[PDB]
Amino acid sequence: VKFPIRLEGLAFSHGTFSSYEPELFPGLIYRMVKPKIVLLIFVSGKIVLTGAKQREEIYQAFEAIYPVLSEFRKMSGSPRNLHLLPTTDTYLSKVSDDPDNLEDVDDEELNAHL
DNA sequence: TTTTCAACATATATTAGTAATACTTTTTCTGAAGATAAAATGACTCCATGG
Repeated sequence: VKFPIRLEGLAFSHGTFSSYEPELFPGLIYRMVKPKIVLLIFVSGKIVLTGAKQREEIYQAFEAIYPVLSEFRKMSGSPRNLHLLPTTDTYLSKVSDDPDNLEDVDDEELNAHL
């Protein structure tokens, strides 16, 4: 997010959905059930997000929680559209789903990988 | 020489999927004086044979 984040009050507020342990690991652990993703948090605002099977769920959680990020700040802005890029199944379809299509997608380098 | 850097690296935590092994647990599951008595003491007697 390119701005600092105060975690000590973050979990102290959201620790129902969050956890913060100074000893083990520097940042904060966040638990979101809706959708179900764990959000790994730091001081600088660099946020690592996983525990998701779906690309859309990422921007879902990141989106919904970003107002919590703007909530806790010390002294971008516009989400634009919630979903911009094509869905996941589009890029899954960009590759042949048929189990028997291989030699067509064979890189020809695997012919050299023997 | 010493100090600051740096730097290298490596855990550290998440979320998975396995799969397999090893490893701890847990949960069965058994292998003070004067009555009261108990017994040893002893006499009594039934009852044995024999001259």
